[PDB]
Amino acid sequence: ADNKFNKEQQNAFYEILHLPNLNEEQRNAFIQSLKDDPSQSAALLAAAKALNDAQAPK
Repeated sequence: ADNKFNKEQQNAFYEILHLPNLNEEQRNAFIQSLKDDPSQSAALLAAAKALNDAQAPK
């Protein structure tokens, strides 16, 4: 990763990609949005994590 995702961007990408409670649609949407804009990777990460926690099976 270097041309699209530098470091934290790629990390956020993987984190979202590997969120256990994040369903296909959500994850793919966040991943697509991050693929489109790696700059707001942190925003998308927090959003996706919030979603992942929101859908945390309890």
